[PDB]
Amino acid sequence: MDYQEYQQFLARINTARDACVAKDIDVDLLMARKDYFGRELCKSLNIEYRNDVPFIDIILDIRPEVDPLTIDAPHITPDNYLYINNVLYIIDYKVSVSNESSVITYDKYYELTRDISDRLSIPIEIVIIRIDPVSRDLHINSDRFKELYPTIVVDINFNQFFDLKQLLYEKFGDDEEFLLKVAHGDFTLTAPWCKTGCPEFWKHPIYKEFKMSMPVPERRLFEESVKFNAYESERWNTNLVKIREYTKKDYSEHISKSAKNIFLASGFYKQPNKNEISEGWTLMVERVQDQREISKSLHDQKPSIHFIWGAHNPGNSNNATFKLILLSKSLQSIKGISTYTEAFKSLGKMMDIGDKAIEYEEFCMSLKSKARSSWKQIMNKKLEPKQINNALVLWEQQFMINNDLIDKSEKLKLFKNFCGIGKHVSKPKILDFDDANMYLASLTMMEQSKKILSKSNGLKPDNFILNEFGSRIKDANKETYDNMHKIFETGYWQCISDFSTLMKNILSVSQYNRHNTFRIAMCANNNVFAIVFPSAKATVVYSIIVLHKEEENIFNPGCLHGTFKCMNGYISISRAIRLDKERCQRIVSSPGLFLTTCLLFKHDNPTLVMSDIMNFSIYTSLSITKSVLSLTEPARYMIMNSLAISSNVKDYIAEKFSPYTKTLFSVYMTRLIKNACFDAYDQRQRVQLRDIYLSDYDITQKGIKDNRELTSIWFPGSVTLKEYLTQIYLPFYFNAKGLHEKHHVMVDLAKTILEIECEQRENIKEIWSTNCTKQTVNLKILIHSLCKNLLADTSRHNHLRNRIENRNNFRRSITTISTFTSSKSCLKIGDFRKEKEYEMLRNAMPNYTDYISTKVFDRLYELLDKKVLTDKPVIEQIMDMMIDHKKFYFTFFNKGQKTSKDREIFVGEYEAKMCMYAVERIAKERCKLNPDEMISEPGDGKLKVLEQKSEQEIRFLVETTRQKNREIDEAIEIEKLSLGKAKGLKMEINADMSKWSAQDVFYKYFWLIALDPILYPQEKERILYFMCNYMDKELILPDELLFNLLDQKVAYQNDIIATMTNQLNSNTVLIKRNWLQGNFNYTSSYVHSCAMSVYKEILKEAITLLDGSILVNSLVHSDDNQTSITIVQDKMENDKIIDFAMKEFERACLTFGCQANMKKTYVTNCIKEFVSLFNLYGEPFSIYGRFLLTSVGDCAYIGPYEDLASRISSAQTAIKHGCPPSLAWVSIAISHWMTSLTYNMLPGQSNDPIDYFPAENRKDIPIELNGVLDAPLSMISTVGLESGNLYFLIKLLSKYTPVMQKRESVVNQIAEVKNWKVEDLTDNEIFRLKILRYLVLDAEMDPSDIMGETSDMRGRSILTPRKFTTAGSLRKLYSFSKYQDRLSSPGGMVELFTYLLEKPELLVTKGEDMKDYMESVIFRYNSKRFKESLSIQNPAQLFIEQILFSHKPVIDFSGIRDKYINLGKVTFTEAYRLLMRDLSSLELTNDDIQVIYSYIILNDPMMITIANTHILSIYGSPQRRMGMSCSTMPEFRNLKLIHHSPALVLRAYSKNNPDIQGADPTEMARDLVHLKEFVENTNLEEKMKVRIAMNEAEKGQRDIVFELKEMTRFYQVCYEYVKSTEHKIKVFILPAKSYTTTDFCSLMQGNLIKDKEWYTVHYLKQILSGGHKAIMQHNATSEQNIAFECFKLITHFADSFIDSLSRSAFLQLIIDEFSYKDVKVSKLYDIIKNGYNRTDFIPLLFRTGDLRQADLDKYDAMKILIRSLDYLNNDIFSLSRIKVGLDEFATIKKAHFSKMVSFEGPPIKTGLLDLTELMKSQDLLNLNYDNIRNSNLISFSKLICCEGSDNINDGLEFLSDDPMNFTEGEAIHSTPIFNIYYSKRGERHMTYRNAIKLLIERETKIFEEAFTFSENGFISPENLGCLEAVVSLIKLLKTNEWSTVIDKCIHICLIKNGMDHMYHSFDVPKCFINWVMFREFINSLPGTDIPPWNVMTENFKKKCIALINSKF
RNA sequence: GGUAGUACACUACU
RNA sequence: AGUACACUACU
RNA sequence: AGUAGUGUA
Ligand SMILES: [Mg+2]
Ligand SMILES: [Zn+2]
Repeated sequence: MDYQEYQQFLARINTARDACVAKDIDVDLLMARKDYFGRELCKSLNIEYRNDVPFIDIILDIRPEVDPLTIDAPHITPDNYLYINNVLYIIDYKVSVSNESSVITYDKYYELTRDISDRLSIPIEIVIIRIDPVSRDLHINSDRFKELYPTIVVDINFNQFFDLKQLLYEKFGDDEEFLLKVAHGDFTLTAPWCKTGCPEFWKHPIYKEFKMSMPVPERRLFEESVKFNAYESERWNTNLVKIREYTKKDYSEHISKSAKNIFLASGFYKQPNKNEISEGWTLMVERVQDQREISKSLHDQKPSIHFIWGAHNPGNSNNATFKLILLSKSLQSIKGISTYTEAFKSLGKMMDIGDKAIEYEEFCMSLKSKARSSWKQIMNKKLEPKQINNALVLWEQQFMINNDLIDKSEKLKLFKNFCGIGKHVSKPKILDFDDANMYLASLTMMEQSKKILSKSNGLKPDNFILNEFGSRIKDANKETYDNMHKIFETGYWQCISDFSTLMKNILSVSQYNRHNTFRIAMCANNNVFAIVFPSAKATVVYSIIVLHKEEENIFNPGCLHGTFKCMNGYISISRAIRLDKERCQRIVSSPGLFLTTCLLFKHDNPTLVMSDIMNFSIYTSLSITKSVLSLTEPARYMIMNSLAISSNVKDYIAEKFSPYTKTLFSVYMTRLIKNACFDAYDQRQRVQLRDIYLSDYDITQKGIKDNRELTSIWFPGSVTLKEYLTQIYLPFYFNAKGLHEKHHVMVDLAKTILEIECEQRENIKEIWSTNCTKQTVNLKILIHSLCKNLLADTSRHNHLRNRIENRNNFRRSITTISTFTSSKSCLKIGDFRKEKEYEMLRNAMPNYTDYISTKVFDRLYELLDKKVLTDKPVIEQIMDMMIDHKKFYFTFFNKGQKTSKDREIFVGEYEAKMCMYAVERIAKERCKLNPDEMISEPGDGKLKVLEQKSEQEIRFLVETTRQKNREIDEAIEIEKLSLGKAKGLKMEINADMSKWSAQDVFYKYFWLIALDPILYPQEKERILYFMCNYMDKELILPDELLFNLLDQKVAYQNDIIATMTNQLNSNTVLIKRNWLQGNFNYTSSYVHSCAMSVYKEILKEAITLLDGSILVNSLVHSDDNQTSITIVQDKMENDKIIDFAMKEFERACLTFGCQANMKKTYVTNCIKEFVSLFNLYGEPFSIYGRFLLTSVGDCAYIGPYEDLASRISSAQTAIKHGCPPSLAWVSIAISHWMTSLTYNMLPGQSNDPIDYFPAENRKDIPIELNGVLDAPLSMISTVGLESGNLYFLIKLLSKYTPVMQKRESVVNQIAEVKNWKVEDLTDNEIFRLKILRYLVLDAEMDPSDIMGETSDMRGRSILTPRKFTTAGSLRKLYSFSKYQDRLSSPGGMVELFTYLLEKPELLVTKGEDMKDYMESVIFRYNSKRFKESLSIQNPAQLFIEQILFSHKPVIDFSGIRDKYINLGKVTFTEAYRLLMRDLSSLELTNDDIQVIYSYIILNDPMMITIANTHILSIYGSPQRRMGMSCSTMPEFRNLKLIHHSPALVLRAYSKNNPDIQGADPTEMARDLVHLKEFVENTNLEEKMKVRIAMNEAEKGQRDIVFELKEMTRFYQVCYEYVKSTEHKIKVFILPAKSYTTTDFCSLMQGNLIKDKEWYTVHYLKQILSGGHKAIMQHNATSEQNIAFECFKLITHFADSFIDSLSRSAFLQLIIDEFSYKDVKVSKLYDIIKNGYNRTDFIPLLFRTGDLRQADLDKYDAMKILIRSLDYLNNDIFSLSRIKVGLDEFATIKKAHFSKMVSFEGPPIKTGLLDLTELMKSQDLLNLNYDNIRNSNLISFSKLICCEGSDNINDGLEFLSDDPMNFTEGEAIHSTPIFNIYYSKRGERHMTYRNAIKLLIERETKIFEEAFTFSENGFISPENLGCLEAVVSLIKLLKTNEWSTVIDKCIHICLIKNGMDHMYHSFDVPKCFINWVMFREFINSLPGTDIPPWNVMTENFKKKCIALINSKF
């Protein structure tokens, strides 16, 4: 941890050049890690630190009286010992990831100490403390030791040692001897998976083709390699080395040629520019005109928004019946003649209620009351229309189509030519997007929309989002709050809210619409209506009707049918719209999308116009068509390529960009993109980089400058680069998934697949070539690279085969693998004609391969039941299937993604799944070792990897450039020399691969299989036979696609499908070279990595020819490549290098069969983009807008709480990806609004709970009771929706704890709960506490409990609606048929249930046996929810059903009442009322409050830590986020009590045998003991037994299913208790790098409070608590950390800012009276003295005496006499630094000065400076000399306490005169130009005192000339009289900080001028209490306009005038 | 020409 | 209604 | 363990 020791290790690594000493380096590194952990553990435990203390020594120490030689002490050396309570504990520190060494050392030490334990009559305990370096989880075996130490708070980081190990291994990676020397064990191969290999593989036609393709020597080499057995051979790498040596000549020749190409390359690469963009645009428009039908008519446009809107009418009433009457009258009174005017008038007559409004209301109310009285739908009773006036009414807003009221001809005209009901190869018609008239029409449309919608609403901006989240959003960003207020005031919000409400009403009324009825939908607007036409994927037909007084005052986005005159104005009818419920639901959610988009685009940008942003967002948010889809996604490639250094944007536009402009908005956005391309080319040079700050240990202040110089894209303004990237990339997420149509997408996907297959069949005939032919692989280079990479990878780890089998469950059963037991679909081949009934297709097409789709688990059940599969180890069965399954069949379906063209998705059969599983797991485990591979990297860690690569490339650039240009810089401190100096080049190739799986040479994987060392020859033969049979796979065409292709009746021109299928005579097509998408990810990625390694070699050699330095980092996921190249050379310009690098990148991709997408491949100098993730310049960046937009996404629609928890997930992910707090809060508000809208809980609505509960606002109601979340954003991110209860409890603590403990730790504050008075609690608090006590917890719980259930062990759902829903067909499931047979079997259920009781662990864990699996599969069918999931369900239909059933009795209140002490289903409102009634009778007591606190907070260490962070937080100096970084969330529960896996522990507990398969005998015993203790102390077994007994007695018969359910919850709780370290991968973008839990919490809290700036957070006490997950914590930690921080801060502050002489007196004075963090510093000093950590404060102790020479001896042991020390420190006056020897220096570690604000004490008055305020000073404590000398007199005036000082020179004497540090910045001279700033030791003239002197002189001169009221000067007697007047004035009035700072500044000026005597003699002038003339004088004050004091003097005068006027 | 089972949401500062 | 890589919810 | 959702390729 020590930085000097880190430097020492770095020097050892750098200077080392022998692999024999690198082992010494690594061993020393491991010892340093162990000793560091031991020292930190001893500090935490507060025990004296020892290492390898002799056992005889410890025996003598514990028993000095006994004579030595009484017994031979064992030679073992314990790390440390501890003797308390007559028990000796032998402690051993271990820093390992495993327990093998721990257990063997435990056994050895125990055996060797038994004899001494018996003799000396002392029990000896062997305690092994083990820490896991990668996840800091502590493991302790001795429970007695853990009893001694209840809280162990070891919080340390091992990242430094990992970095050194990585540096050593990368330096000596090329040395195979070093790898062998550091290898663990030898090369070991497990037992062969198969006993025999395929003999028919050699006869396979595919193998014959491959063999004939290869030349003869390669055929021989392939046969030898596949027939090679590593275990039999003397060396495993015998054949690998032979092949590598054979191919070395060709490999070296290829590398040398490719390197020689650098000279032949010119400087001209594919630069994007305006000419290329224009030519590409011309080619694109030509291609689009050829492929489409271009229309120049505006009347051919399609609706941009399927809606028309008009402002409301304040004069008219908003009652529903009045609106209906008004609509009927307006429809009837249409004047004029038109096509449908008579139909509209007839409809208005049909809906004419007349004057019988009361009768209509009564009829509708009676119907609704009848409907709502039943949980189920009312059946068998027919609704009969009632005639009211001329209206035949069936329901509210439902009317008959009366044949008498409408002519038949008019009715058919309307229904067919208008609504399309009863209605009934050319090119798709699209508008001309390049036509000037068409673009002018689009501009006119957008201008009209802006004009109509920019006006004010005229109504209150009050709404749910604002009311419930305005405070949070305002505190986060007042500007965001103001933007929201403006948005809600404008008319865009009213229009989109009206459209959403109206569309929800349309969806509600369309469910029960009949064929002869039409519905009327109404919204809050009294002028906007909807008429829903009859309808039967369900569709909705609606027409929007708008009433407006003035014509042309309507908002028409190309949806209007016509505007007609009526009574009292005009009526406008929109054209009929037919939409899918999926698009309708998006429209309903659209307000959230609109608000999110507007706030994202406007955030932190004053140069943008909110009107323009909303004008764009209203169209993108409501876009539900493919027209905008065709533009959003290609825009990324177009604009990003244009900004790039090298890109083929011209070819991209010409060949791929295909705008689909069916709408005027699409035309407008096409023009926007076109302009943005040229602008992006023009403005690529305005990107600038921040000044890098390098500390040589970490990088801070890195990235890209924030200057708004780039032009905005979609709307006028200026943006930063980050905002520009957001504007480029966010629009892709405006698209909607599932917009495609199955018919067309199946046709296109089949066409693409068959076209690729046909092209491969015809054109592609060569497999191996040397000239980089398309779809061809260079054989020699491939083989050589594969050999090299395989050698390196398998040399890295010696047990690769064992690791594969262990991690992939190869040795375990088939039923224990998730991918083989899932509910995903799989293909089944065979005769299934009966189930499928299709008949016509079967008869008409002979060669039809019959197939059916089934679930994976069902297929596994079938194969197990038919004995095709067994429960033997899975790998043996997999290889058996590799031989048996000769024919592979696949089918495909469309993904339905959000891109313009859908993606084909392939489904395979079970045997193919298993074979590919084996191959892919082998490839995966070899990819894990390779650093370049990125699929093996867990998700979201790729951001951290990108950051690390960028940081090391920055460091390499700086170091290499400085090292090379040292000579030139020395010569400078010449222009000709500067010309010839070396320059740095940085290159980022963000690349894409074209047709990764479609066009790939599958033969290159044969070599990967054959050259693999870890496989046996028989395994290789079987796998190669599988691959050969895979290359003969057949694609089964889908039945629906075949149906449509057979129902055409007109022959297609060139039907590729018919050609490939023999004129539709077969449904199967043979696919050979296209390994199917997604099946061979790891293998393809490995070969991609090998290709990039060859590229790296080529680049390194080529740069070697240039005598330069290069660093190449390549990241490869599957087909997405991120290659960054850093070059520092001087021979040639950068253009030649860029051209050469790009040409060789393309050539290297083509060499290995890959093909880079040059259209989508672009080169940048700074920006990295690997997988939707960006690294701007060392600084991580991500588009969190996608997570922000997914806040309104679909959910399970289970209930109000379940729905909310799903969307808070998206909010939290957005927070993790860098979303600012205000936008995160907006997303949370939108999620709450969406849920409340779904369940009709919005304010004022029926299910709104605010009235029924004692709460002022919905923040007071619990989430489970339908409140809104109220908690800090850091809490929401960390604990995740438990934050509601946590925040409520913390607020209760902060409100009711006594003042003495108010600033104590959470455990102490909870211990003080017994003193609470329950009578003082408010009604809301009482209600919430009762809810927590009785609804969340159990009545049996007692405050005396020591262990209890954690919040993760219990659910939170209370009010969940129930639905009467049919299960579905489920006919095709063989397992379901077996389950039905078993159910119909006599009593089979009792046996199956009995088996599940006998093996209860099967309920929660996977079974390890076929019988166990088959029983579980049969059992799951009992649960209704599983069957519902099995049936396909539409989320759109579920959402509408939840809306409709909101008033029906759905809540089962019996279950809720069963929760507390001791009917029919109930509605939401009645449930609220009943819950309040039930809770009224219950009582609450201090005992109950203690139970709540103990069971909610004291259980979880994470909950305790979060509560401590909230209570004890101190917020420091604000600062702008300069350089961000990634940091993963650490583990909050470090202590581990269970070692074994939870499944194994549960299996052992179900039985009583600690000895289980795969379970360590003795290790499982303690886990079983712990689990039994947990069960007994929580009384789970007793509670379950009592519950089942009571239920059995109540029912009268044994409810066996109830017993199963009880066992399920019991084992669920047991599983949650015994769950081990999950170690989730959760990374965060944070202002700084965090290493420990406290650092992470500080960074989270400081980052998630304000949008503008982030704060430094330190904690008053120690936040972390040492405890276990389910054990109560009643012990708080010590204050030693506070003492350490205090005295480190004190020593270093005194050294830095105090003169050498005054330092000791300063220390003594501050020790005597001051206090740190509410703790007296004398007490902290006593803690340090009377403690076992005194070697960290040797200089501090020396200055205060102490030492006693024991500390010096201990320090020497860590590596010196007292008098020698005293003599040596004669010249040194440093409090923090002392010299024990002539060169040895004992020092105290530094602490950040931001914590100095925690010191409180009496003033330290010396000279005129009061040092207390200096410690409290914020500006003047900075270490940099420049920053100190450049501070202001406003800050400096705080330190002035003169009381009669004459000279500032003697006043400032009490300041440090040692040299300070200053930041010197230098340029780098690289193609991306940037400056690095590094602090360096300054010379003598720059000291703290000198900086203060310069500050004083400059600022006082400025202030003097600012306040020379008289012309003579500052010292003139008249000016002095004016100063006397002003000081008397300010003394006479109330003190203000303006007055104080002005007084201090004038005082310091007078001290400089030596006017102090009169200053202290200032009094009221004799000419002056005439307040009138004081006012006259101050109003006559000649205030100057000097800029710093201009605002200051005016404010001071104004405040004085206001105060003196308020006085009178 | 005839036929076309199918119980309910919003109801608002507008 | 697929492979993989995750994350978060509910039972 | 099952189910749902989201992001990624
Ligand atoms: Mg890419
Ligand atoms: Zn003074």
